Amino acid sequence: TTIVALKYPGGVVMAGDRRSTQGNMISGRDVRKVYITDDYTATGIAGTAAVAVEFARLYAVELEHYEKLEGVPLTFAGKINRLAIMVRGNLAAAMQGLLALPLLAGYDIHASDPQSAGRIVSFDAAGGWNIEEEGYQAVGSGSLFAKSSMKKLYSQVTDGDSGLRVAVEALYDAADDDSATGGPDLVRGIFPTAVIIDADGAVDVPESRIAELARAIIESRS
Amino acid sequence: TTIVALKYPGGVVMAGDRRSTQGNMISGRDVRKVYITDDYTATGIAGTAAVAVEFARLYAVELEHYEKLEGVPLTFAGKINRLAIMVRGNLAAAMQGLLALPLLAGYDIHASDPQSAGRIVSFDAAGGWNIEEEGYQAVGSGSLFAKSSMKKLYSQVTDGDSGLRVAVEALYDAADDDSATGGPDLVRGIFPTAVIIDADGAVDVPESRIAELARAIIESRS
Amino acid sequence: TTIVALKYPGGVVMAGDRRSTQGNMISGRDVRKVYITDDYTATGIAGTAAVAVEFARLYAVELEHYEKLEGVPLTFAGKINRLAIMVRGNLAAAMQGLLALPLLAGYDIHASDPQSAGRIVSFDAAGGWNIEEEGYQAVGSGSLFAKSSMKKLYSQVTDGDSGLRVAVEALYDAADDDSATGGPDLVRGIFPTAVIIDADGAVDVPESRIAELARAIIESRSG
Amino acid sequence: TTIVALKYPGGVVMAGDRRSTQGNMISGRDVRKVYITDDYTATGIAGTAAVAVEFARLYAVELEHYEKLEGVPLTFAGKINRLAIMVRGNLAAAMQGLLALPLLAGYDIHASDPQSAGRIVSFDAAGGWNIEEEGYQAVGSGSLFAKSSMKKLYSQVTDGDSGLRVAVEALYDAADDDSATGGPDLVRGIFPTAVIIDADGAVDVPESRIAELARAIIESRS
Amino acid sequence: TTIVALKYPGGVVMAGDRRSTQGNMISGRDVRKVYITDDYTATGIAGTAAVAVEFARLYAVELEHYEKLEGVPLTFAGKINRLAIMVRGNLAAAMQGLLALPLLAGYDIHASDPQSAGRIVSFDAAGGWNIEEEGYQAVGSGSLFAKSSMKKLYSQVTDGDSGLRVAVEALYDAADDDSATGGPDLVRGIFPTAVIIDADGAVDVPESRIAELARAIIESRSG
Amino acid sequence: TTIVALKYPGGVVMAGDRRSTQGNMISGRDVRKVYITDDYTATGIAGTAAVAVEFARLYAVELEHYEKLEGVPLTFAGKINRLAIMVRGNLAAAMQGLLALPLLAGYDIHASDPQSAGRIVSFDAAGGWNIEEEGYQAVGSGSLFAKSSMKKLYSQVTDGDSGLRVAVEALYDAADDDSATGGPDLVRGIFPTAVIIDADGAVDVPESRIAELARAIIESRSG
Amino acid sequence: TTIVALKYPGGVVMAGDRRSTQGNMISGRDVRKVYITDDYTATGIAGTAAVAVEFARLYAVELEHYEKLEGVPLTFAGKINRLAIMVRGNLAAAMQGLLALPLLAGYDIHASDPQSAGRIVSFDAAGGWNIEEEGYQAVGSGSLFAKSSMKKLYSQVTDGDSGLRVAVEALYDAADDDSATGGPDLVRGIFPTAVIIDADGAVDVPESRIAELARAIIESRSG
Ligand SMILES: Cc1cc(C(=O)N[C@@H](CC(=O)N2CCC[C@@H]2c2ccccc2)C(=O)N[C@@H](C)C(=O)NCc2ccc(F)cc2F)no1
Ligand SMILES: Cc1cc(C(=O)N[C@@H](CC(=O)N2CCC[C@@H]2c2ccccc2)C(=O)N[C@@H](C)C(=O)NCc2ccc(F)cc2F)no1
Ligand SMILES: Cc1cc(C(=O)N[C@@H](CC(=O)N2CCC[C@@H]2c2ccccc2)C(=O)N[C@@H](C)C(=O)NCc2ccc(F)cc2F)no1
Ligand SMILES: Cc1cc(C(=O)N[C@@H](CC(=O)N2CCC[C@@H]2c2ccccc2)C(=O)N[C@@H](C)C(=O)NCc2ccc(F)cc2F)no1
Ligand SMILES: Cc1cc(C(=O)N[C@@H](CC(=O)N2CCC[C@@H]2c2ccccc2)C(=O)N[C@@H](C)C(=O)NCc2ccc(F)cc2F)no1
Ligand SMILES: Cc1cc(C(=O)N[C@@H](CC(=O)N2CCC[C@@H]2c2ccccc2)C(=O)N[C@@H](C)C(=O)NCc2ccc(F)cc2F)no1
Ligand SMILES: Cc1cc(C(=O)N[C@@H](CC(=O)N2CCC[C@@H]2c2ccccc2)C(=O)N[C@@H](C)C(=O)NCc2ccc(F)cc2F)no1
Repeated sequence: TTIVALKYPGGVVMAGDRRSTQGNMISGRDVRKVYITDDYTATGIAGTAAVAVEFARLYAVELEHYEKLEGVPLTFAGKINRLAIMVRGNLAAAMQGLLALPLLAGYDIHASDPQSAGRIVSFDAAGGWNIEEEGYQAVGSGSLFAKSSMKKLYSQVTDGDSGLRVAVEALYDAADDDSATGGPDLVRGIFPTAVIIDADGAVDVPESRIAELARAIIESRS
Repeated sequence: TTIVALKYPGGVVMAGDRRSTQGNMISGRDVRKVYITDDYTATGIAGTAAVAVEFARLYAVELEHYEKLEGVPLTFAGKINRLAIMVRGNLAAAMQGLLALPLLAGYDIHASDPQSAGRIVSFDAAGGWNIEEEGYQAVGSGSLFAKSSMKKLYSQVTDGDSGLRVAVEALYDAADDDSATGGPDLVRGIFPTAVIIDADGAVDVPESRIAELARAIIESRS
Repeated sequence: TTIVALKYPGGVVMAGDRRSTQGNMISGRDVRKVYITDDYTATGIAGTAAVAVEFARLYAVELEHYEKLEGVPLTFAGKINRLAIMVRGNLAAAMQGLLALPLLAGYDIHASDPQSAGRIVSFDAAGGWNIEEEGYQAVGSGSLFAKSSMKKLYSQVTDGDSGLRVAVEALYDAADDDSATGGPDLVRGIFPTAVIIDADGAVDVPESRIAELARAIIESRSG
Repeated sequence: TTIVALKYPGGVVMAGDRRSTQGNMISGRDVRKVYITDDYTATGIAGTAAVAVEFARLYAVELEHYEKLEGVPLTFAGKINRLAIMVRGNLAAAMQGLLALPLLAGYDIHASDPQSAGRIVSFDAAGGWNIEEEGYQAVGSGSLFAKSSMKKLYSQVTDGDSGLRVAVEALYDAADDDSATGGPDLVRGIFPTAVIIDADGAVDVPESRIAELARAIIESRS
Repeated sequence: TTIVALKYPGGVVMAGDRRSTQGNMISGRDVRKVYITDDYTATGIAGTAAVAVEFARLYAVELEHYEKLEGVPLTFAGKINRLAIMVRGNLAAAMQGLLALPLLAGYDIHASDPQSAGRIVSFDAAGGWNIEEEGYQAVGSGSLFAKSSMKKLYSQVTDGDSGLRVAVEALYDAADDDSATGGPDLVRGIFPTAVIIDADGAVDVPESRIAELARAIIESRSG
Repeated sequence: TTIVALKYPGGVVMAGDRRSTQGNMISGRDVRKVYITDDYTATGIAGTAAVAVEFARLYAVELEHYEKLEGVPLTFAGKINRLAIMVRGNLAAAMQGLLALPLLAGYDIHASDPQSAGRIVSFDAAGGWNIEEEGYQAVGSGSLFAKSSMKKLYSQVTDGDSGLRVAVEALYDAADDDSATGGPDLVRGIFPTAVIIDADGAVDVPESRIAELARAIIESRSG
Repeated sequence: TTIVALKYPGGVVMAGDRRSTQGNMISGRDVRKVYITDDYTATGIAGTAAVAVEFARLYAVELEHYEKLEGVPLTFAGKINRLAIMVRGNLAAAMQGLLALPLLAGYDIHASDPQSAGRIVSFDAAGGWNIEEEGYQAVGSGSLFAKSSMKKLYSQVTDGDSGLRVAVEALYDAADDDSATGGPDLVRGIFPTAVIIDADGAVDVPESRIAELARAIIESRSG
């Protein structure tokens, strides 16, 4: 797997590949790893599939639960803390092979500067969290290739569309070097998934635009 | 890795993919896994790369050594036996992680019926060898996918071209279901390799013909 | 074992072999591995016989339990989640050898398009689930053979007859390459079991129809 | 450690960092890890220092040895083979923690096309060897970062000088993300070492040029 | 990691590096390891990032919890005891790999001599605690280089400014000899953090001040 | 560590070194290992620092807790038994490396002959206690050097001053032959600590007196 | 153990402590760990005493053997290589607990200018070797403290005499922080041993000069 998240002026973007493996064997081609966990938050998990899906579902439920009980959504800090506590809860099973690392991306409606209200948070198997203050981050077996690619491409990010394009390119490179990360499949028409978040909330990026960006990248490297 | 071999009327064809992994990481994209070990025999190996290459080189040198010392090539049974012995000798190292299994294709100039003078021989880690009588065979992490593909496609083989087609398509299904087997790279222009052997000997199938076949398959499945 | 399931226009079909082994020894020849778990869903399980039987029985009981307590049947998603939870619960035992993997085929009466209301769902030992969007799937020791077979035959599936044919042939290829999957036994008259599900519910396939299909496949492979 | 090597029109360049560690403790600041192993080849090793130095010294002795015994140097293929044999010979010790991997950069005086006479060969612990066709390569605890950096920077290589700059930058990104690879030390004035090889032979790149390049990179990233 | 702390006439200073690692890979560049845990104390922690952050957070919360429950803050000895107990509770996890050792700096308002009211306390994995009576201490993978450095520099501490400088130079030596401690980053403008505590309380040292001291130290080492 | 305790006419003296180590590394130069546990008893502990300090503190709290609850202090036998029970209760952790052995010195106000009212009780890891009838005892890694020294020097004890001297010399020999026991540090003016108990209770011995005794021993061995 | 060596303008100096241990027990007070292995080189070994002494003896014999056989002494690089090969050869015993690590200090009579002909080479258990270009190095249980001490004191090295002072003070700091390295023993009159090498060869430093320096260092730390 590879999940990528990067900040652009006024919002944030997260993308994920579609591949699922059992050792060397390909067990899935269209798995959706990026979830809209609330109006201003998207979560993307890598690792054991059962644990990842459970993480996304339970997490979303917990946030909305607090929102309905208290009539107000948690602060972003509280969201980070809840996610980390959940990851720490699974540490023993993670030692037994059921490991799942999430990557958090959101838009903080209470931050001071609305242009820099975008947020990207990494986690580790111990439940330690770190807010990324350098614009992008990745997680999964291709996360280093995606981070080194974004390190070079990030200067092209000036708005939503350029940020989305750099995210899809970083997923392209991750898949280029990591056999556990699926690239674009032109035969079947399956492309990475994406969520973008700004002042109006978190929305699913349409498949078509991601496909145009992918084909452009492909034709550019030929 | 996936290596395939199949018999067509009056000849045999062997083809292999180009991928090399270190776990999940792609360590090579243009590897050659099918070596012409002599004028009438080709060998394709799956497993530890350092071991497979040594297998091919040493095997070729042994067959030619016998030829030059005794003025005549080994009978096909002799070639089989020497390869089996070489594999058996590597069993200890193979248990300690350095495993490599070969597949042998050949054209027996001493067969009665030149129509079925093709030969396909498969091997196991303990030196066991079996002459395949059902037409085709495969070795490597994708070999089950490729064999089950050739089970459905083999009835279409009536000559070298259809055999090459079924071979490339079998490698395609392999890459499709196994991340350790590489599919055709249309961006970089890299395709599987193929050796074809008939009465005029063993010869390397040129890249452009395999590329044509691969593009046909890709266009058909869209 | 091999269980296969596949979608066809307006329905789903699932079939399973009849073999039971203790290592190399054959301990059963007529096992029923595919169960009608409710009016619109079948479950086929591969693994330790005892755990597979218990799974099917407890699962059917659970769905009907909810239905009677609440007056309405669970959504298909609910059914998935429930089977996955039950598999997750058995993980510790699975680590010690009491392993069972199910496969779920069903018709969703609440789907928008009635012709694509078929559903195929696969699971792993950790309770992960995936809704299969390529129309066919399989589980058990023969599942790779059966899947690579259906990968070539699936273009022939245009109705329930064709889908049943493809499914029986996939079980045949599985039995052909995997010794823990039993092929048709013409001497004893024992053939794989199968269920078909569509808008009118889920029905067992009479043994004689599977017999006809098995004889067709055999004679085809013969000449 | 990180060792990089890339091809440019008419030659090859190799560069390595200067860091030696004992776990977390920095035990070395000016280690030379890239050696001119003969008039047309340089080797750079990562891993256990004792083994690395042993490899460089002994390998050089073996090449020159053959040359004096036989009046002519080994073919590049022979050099590759000898280095792979050495590495395989160290495999048991490597299994016991005495691991060391070489990277080979050469210029083949017997190549047909003088522009594409550059050679880069990577190795694994089993003695497997692979000639790199895609232009660059690296080895060591930072090789992944350096390779992903060169993936984006390689299109700037048009002569020896731009290739050297790209190499030094790749080492810079390695040091950036990998604590076992040392960056430029402006306080002590210690910089990566580099060897450059073309038709006129292999020569050490003078430290001053690497200092200039490193400072250009540093200023650029400020 | 390297956390240092030292006493000067009238107060105490504590400073920490910014690096985060996962084996050899650098995973963090701006990590805050030194926290103001109450108006007159600062805890810095080395070890597993998760455990460290939870230690600082829970410790601060506990101190304020006592303060608000009983109307008065804990005695410094009480604070030491609470932190020691927290460290001891984590011992099993620590042996399992989730190790975290704190270092505690403080200014005791209830001490006899305000000029010597500064306090430095070090801890071990079993929860043992020692009040340092030689003026400086350090925790982490570069703590020994830091302490040996402060042994030679400490006679230059006569006030808060000299103390801050010596602390930053000790972290400099630590990063100089420890790949796991991060030295000043002049390209990104990231420097160690520091807290200073006197009778007016505990304040964060502004980044610009640490940057000035770092630049001065680096110029010194260059010439 | 080395703690020593010896009886003199009408009282008892206990003294301990000041060193703390982690393997070979010195982690403490001024550690106090001899605690006044009540007006008529001092305890000195060897082993893991955190356990030693916890023992001393908890034991004092227990003795005073009883004294306040029942209006009267425990008899000396009672104090022995509580210390022994505390030690036994730690035997599992001691098995896993949290090992700490105390050494008790006291003055039994209820004894008939005030000349022999001094008491010295040694313990082992399983809770065993033994009242020492021969007048001196020691505990720790230097304990054998200290006991063999006092075997030769004890006949010179006729009052508190000679007893104190012999205790300091015992510790001096211990430090001389045991690296985990700290000799006197004349560069820093740190010397072993001593508690003395007679009918007027237990008091800390001023550092000055121990210092003069130490210097007298050092010169007496310089020539 | 702690061995130090540093370059001074015109030569090199090596100094070694005198302690021997068996666990915490001090087994030796007068060990000589720094050997004149030939006219221009000294070797100081840390580790198992039998292995270290064997190393010094056999290495000296080997050098002189070559010298008498070929009429000319080995190049300094050759000396390095022979020592490294010896260490590498003992690696297996070293892993069974018979570990010994040498430090080599020499004067290369073939260097261009004689003011920088000093050489300091360190080694590891695998036979790796490194010519130190920063002026100083130490090996042993106290080498970290000694190195971080010389890091600060090395600017004071301007000739052989100041070199010896800094070497002895590095050893003093090592003994201050490491119980396995022995400090100066003023009662018994035992001090570290030292060799100095210049163009006139290698010479043992007379005990009286080492004692002078030691007393100066002590009377400086104390006041
Ligand atoms: C224990 C244990 C582990 C596994 C295992 O490896 N299970 C695989 C998954 C798998 O084979 N099956 C088959 C049936 C359903 C389940 C699936 C669920 C969802 C999607 C695709 C498949 C896995 O977890 N593989 C890992 C390596 C993986 O590919 N993870 C990708 C992933 C990331 C995030 C996410 F939300 C979902 C994902 F699948 N099985 O038992
Ligand atoms: C022990 C040990 C094993 C390995 C290891 O995993 N070594 C990898 C190979 C690898 O990373 N490198 C990098 C430098 C050279 C070597 C390479 C050689 C030839 C071609 C491409 C690369 C492997 O053996 N991977 C296996 C799983 C593989 O991919 N094998 C494919 C293969 C089959 C036949 C053949 F002839 C060549 C092949 F690469 N390393 O140490
Ligand atoms: C522990 C342990 C496991 C076993 C074991 O391997 N027990 C065998 C089964 C077996 O020998 N006997 C004999 C009498 C009853 C029992 C049976 C039950 C039901 C049906 C046919 C037989 C098994 O579990 N074999 C596995 C490998 C198998 O063949 N499983 C096929 C299967 C799948 C699903 C299902 F519902 C029923 C099945 F038999 N014994 O102890
Ligand atoms: C067994 C065993 C292993 C080690 C060990 O970790 N030994 C370290 C090296 C080390 O501490 N010392 C100190 C004295 C000489 C030796 C050194 C050699 C050469 C240069 C600088 C120092 C190592 O090998 N570390 C590895 C991880 C390393 O840093 N490798 C970088 C490197 C690559 C190629 C090369 F030629 C030289 C190198 F140092 N020691 O015993
Ligand atoms: C089990 C297990 C261990 C680890 C692990 O090694 N986790 C690393 C930390 C890490 O890679 N990540 C990535 C995202 C979150 C987490 C992070 C949190 C906060 C700040 C920066 C990062 C660690 O713990 N490394 C240790 C060795 C370390 O670097 N410790 C320095 C440190 C000290 C105090 C402190 F408060 C925070 C620190 F990072 N993960 O699972
Ligand atoms: C598990 C585990 C063990 C240790 C460990 O060995 N911890 C050391 C002590 C140590 O390094 N530190 C560092 C700061 C706090 C703590 C300290 C506490 C109190 C006084 C001085 C230091 C120890 O216990 N060493 C033992 C071998 C020792 O020297 N014990 C002497 C001693 C006896 C009685 C007593 F009351 C205090 C003592 F220090 N740590 O985690
Ligand atoms: C196995 C095994 C190990 C040991 C062991 O611990 N052997 C001790 C040495 C020891 O107790 N004795 C007593 C009589 C002779 C022998 C001695 C030799 C020479 C000088 C002084 C004593 C050691 O090796 N201790 C180590 C930890 C040590 O202290 N090493 C310091 C040292 C370095 C270099 C050198 F040349 C001599 C030294 F003593 N014995 O068997």
